[PDB]
Amino acid sequence: KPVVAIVGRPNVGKSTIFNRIAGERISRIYSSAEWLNYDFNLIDTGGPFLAQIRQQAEIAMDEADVIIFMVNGREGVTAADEEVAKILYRTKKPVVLAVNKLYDFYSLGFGEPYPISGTHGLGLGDLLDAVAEHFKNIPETKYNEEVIQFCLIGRPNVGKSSLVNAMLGEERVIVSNDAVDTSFTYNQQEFVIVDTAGMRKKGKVYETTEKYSVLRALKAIDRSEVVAVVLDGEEGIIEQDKRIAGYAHEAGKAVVIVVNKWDAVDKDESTMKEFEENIRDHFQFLDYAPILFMSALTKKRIHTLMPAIIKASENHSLRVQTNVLNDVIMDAVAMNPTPTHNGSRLKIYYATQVSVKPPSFVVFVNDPELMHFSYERFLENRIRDAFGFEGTPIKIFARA
Ligand SMILES: Nc1nc2c(ncn2[C@@H]2O[C@H](COP(=O)(O)OP(=O)(O)O)[C@@H](O)[C@H]2O)c(=O)[nH]1
Ligand SMILES: Nc1nc2c(ncn2[C@@H]2O[C@H](COP(=O)(O)OP(=O)(O)O)[C@@H](O)[C@H]2O)c(=O)[nH]1
Repeated sequence: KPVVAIVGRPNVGKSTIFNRIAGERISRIYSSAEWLNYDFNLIDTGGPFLAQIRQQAEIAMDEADVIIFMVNGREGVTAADEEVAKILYRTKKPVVLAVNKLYDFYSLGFGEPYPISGTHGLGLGDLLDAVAEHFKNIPETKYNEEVIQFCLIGRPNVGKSSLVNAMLGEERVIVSNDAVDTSFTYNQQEFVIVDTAGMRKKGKVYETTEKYSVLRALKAIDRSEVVAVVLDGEEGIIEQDKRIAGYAHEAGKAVVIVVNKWDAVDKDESTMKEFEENIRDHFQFLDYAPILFMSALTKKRIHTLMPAIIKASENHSLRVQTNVLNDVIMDAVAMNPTPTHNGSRLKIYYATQVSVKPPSFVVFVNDPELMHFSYERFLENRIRDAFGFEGTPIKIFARA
């Protein structure tokens, strides 16, 4: 059922690898070969120069679930490879880099390069393990790449339904027309609110436990790119809030924090700043998430919600330029000497982004053990200072 496509410039070994991993034609779509302990289909993306590559790459992006991006290890990273990379940056779908005929290979921006040969199949196992890892994550409900998917999570009666209705009643919104989701456009950009049916579960059904609701909310998070954590401004923070937000964070989702029912809070001039500080104290892992105060009832600041979801989604998807990234890391090291360890100092050689959603970075070092968590946080904050990344977690991995 999973679909795999091989993409790259001419003469990197695509046919050779394709013919090896493919079995019989289905009816172009081929099933995977007998010798493979993986079950999946292959799509042939046969079809100027840039125009022809783009044609192939876009077919893969539409029809496949995982893409193998193949380069030629004998010819190094060519300018034409860098061009294919740029096209492939346009997809959210998993891309695995295979370096055939066996760096700067990390410089392509897709993380670990998998060395292979089409002669005697060296490296194939590891490559196929890496592709197959993605299968479990393939979305059950698929939407066009352009659609931004988000969810609202929060305890019962916080105002999720009311926020959604307040949000959808805006002049900028056109509600459309899988019947669990709600589709709409906002400034003509397409959005999906994941599993609105679960919010409307009440009125048809009694809630006799929250355990299934919690688990259903986790599924909605898995399907979303942005998660709006809605808190009740009247009752304050509770443990269930921390737990579901922690899940979102660990799942690498973009997060926006929404304080609803602000109309009902007895305010002085510092009631908002105190609430904000109370949130930062209870959700110490969500420093990147903006906090929004609104009222679904009076509509106060309702108009700020969609722009915050857009911004978090943008930052979640943000791909940085490598040369700039390295300048930022060297500036960081310049201002703050690296940790030492009984005579051995951490040295940083090179940094690159390896994925998006969330933004993930690899730092090439001396030895990863000398990279302490506190220095890692420091690097993260310097990256945030230079590029923004408001609304999204980021990941930093040290490698030797
Ligand atoms: N040395 C070596 N040559 C290869 C390997 N894989 C493919 N080739 C050769 O490279 C050329 C391009 O192969 P092909 O599969 O047509 O690549 P495509 O143009 O990307 O489909 C052919 O002459 C192949 O015989 C490999 O692993 N090692
Ligand atoms: N005062 C006030 N009440 C609200 C607000 N939003 C929702 N409510 C009320 O809180 C209750 C629960 O709202 P609902 O949208 O069903 O919350 P849900 O369980 O998260 O969907 C309803 O009686 C709403 O009218 C708000 O901004 N201010």
